[PDB]
Amino acid sequence: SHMPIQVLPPQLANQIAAGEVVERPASVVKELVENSLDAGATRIDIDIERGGAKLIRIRDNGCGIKKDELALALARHATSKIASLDDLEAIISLGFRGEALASISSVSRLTLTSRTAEQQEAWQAYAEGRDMNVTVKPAAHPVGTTLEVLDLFYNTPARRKFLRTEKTEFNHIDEIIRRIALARFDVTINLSHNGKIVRQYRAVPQKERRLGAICGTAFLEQALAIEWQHGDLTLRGWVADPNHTTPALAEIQYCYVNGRMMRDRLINHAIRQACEDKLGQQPAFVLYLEIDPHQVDVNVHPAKHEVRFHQSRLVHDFIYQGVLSVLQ
Amino acid sequence: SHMPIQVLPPQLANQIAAGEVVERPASVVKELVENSLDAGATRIDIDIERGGAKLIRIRDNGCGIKKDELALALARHATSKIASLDDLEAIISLGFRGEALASISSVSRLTLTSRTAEQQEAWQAYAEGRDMNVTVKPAAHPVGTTLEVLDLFYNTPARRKFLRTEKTEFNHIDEIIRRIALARFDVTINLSHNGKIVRQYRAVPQKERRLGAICGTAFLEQALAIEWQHGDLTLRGWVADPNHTTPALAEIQYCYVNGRMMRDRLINHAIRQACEDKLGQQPAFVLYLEIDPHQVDVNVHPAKHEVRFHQSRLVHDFIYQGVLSVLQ
Ligand SMILES: Nc1ncnc2c1ncn2[C@@H]1O[C@H](COP(=O)(O)OP(=O)(O)NP(=O)(O)O)[C@@H](O)[C@H]1O
Ligand SMILES: Nc1ncnc2c1ncn2[C@@H]1O[C@H](COP(=O)(O)OP(=O)(O)NP(=O)(O)O)[C@@H](O)[C@H]1O
Ligand SMILES: [Mg+2]
Ligand SMILES: [Mg+2]
Ligand SMILES: [Rb+]
Ligand SMILES: [Rb+]
Repeated sequence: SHMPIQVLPPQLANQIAAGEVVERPASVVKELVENSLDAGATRIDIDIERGGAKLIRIRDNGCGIKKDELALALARHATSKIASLDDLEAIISLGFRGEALASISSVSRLTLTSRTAEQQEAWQAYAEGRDMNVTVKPAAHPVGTTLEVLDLFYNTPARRKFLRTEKTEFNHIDEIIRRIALARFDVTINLSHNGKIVRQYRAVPQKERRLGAICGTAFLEQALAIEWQHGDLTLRGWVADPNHTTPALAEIQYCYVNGRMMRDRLINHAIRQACEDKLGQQPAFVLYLEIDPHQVDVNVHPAKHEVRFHQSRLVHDFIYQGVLSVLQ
Repeated sequence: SHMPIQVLPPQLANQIAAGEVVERPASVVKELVENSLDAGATRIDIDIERGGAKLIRIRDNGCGIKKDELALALARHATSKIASLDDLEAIISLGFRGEALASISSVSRLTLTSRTAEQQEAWQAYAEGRDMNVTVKPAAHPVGTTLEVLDLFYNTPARRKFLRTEKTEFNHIDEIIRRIALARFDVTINLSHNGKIVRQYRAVPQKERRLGAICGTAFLEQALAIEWQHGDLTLRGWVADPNHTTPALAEIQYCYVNGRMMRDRLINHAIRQACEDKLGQQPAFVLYLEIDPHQVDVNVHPAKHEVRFHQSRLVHDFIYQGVLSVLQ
């Protein structure tokens, strides 16, 4: 009570938020690419420098942002994706908090360059200072958006110390893009590090090509396609033969909830109870769960790392049977 | 882009935040009690009804809130605990985001009644409506604060469905109070459910009494006191004989970082590598880690469930040796 209850300064409040949603450079790449995805992009170019500690650039060929909404694109709690509780409990987009760009801007030097098909001119914008004041100025750019995040954590020096080696940090970025590339086979994604191209995923409107290109040939050889459907619950993807799964292959344990990369304990357990009951070790897989958004809650973690299902036992059993069925 | 980028309505934005910090009634109890603790309370009375789905009342004998700051006590991003980045990287209080009361208010009917030693009159306040407008009116109350949360999730009906049985929900509350009672032996804490008193922890200025009263006699009998200190790192608490630890006793695996109930994987692993190397199963313990706030980061999860240590390997090894030493 010595200190008066007071509203935190805009930048500091955003930095507090940034600590919860932006752990490392990979986290920045994750949010910006998901933004690009929500914008209907079909091609995404990601340029990384020094593990992302120096620069993180993401360009997409999405619908872009309107000149008079760029500042809103950087303001707290501002979003174009949802506008009510009804929209929230029926999420149909990767973003919905309207916080990512604001959090990231407060902990780096972020620039937003964009143009819409209806605009003849392009514009760039950036927040700045204790009050996160926004500047919008002229620019040259194609229809679409380019995000530039430089000096990550430069104003929160203590967080930078948690940064691992550049190589390590890039590996986490590379892993994120992997997870995202598996989520959207229809999107072309190019990733470069230090001027050199590391990968270029080709869009698929046979996914076997990309699957192998992303997870390796080893997985593709052991991969068993899945097609499981009940009421409105659907399970797709691939599961490897437990008897022919190695520790290396076990590093591939990806699951998605309505196209959103998730890491659910309920899902993994269901999948294991199936490989255990059959084999009689750690399974390798790439599963996609499709469900009515009303039956799942994705507003549990600020980074969307978790989800909770309204009918927990029903969903678990659905995946169990689904996997178990394929193994036989 | 069909929908314009727009600032979310105050209540909805808070509800989005509430989904990340307030999972269940126990979560509400956690935040409010921590508030009471930060306020210097030495006695805290918690009245619960129907698992907390009906009512959650917390009264403390802390310093209270100033009349002209009650609305600020409910506004977003408003706090009296920190005011700069320097304060953030040196956290010395349980709260610091200035968000809890605002999140909780948007998902229930919350009332704040309080009075300071300098005030002759008491006042109560509550946020309300889409814009979370605040009302402050006269009231009768001792020096201290009373929080009343009724109808949890009444305006977010879908979240209420995730509510388990009243008995189950109260058990999670009971567990939280347990963890908190172990964190502050010097605080009297009374917990009641449906008019009936469930427990009453007595303040200690020999902690063995409370320890037994909280974790059971079984633990007290197997408990081995710890006193480990290095540079500024300190480890205190109790660890049970692995050879004499049962699954029931394994349910007691509590650890604290600067008095804050945490569940760190680094800490648990270090503790296990010690019981493994000695015994040659799951250990039972109550450990307290004291460290310079600059060496730890507690701004990782909106609920403060996690932390990251600047010198990870140093801390892990510190606890390993600490425990390992006691087992021998
Ligand atoms: N690459 C992009 N292309 C088009 N619009 C974008 C892009 N990045 C951001 N936006 C717009 O900026 C708004 C702000 O983005 P962001 O700050 O990430 O919040 P969000 O996507 O709404 N929700 P969240 O990520 O959950 O916090 C979005 O709602 C879009 O309307
Ligand atoms: N029981 C209480 N006694 C005295 N002051 C209180 C109490 N509960 C809340 N407050 C005051 O209200 C402010 C708001 O509380 P709260 O909304 O929980 O945010 P916080 O404690 O600052 N941070 P956080 O919990 O991390 O979001 C605090 O900073 C206190 O100054
Ligand atoms: Mg987003
Ligand atoms: Mg608090
Ligand atoms: Rb925004
Ligand atoms: Rb507040």
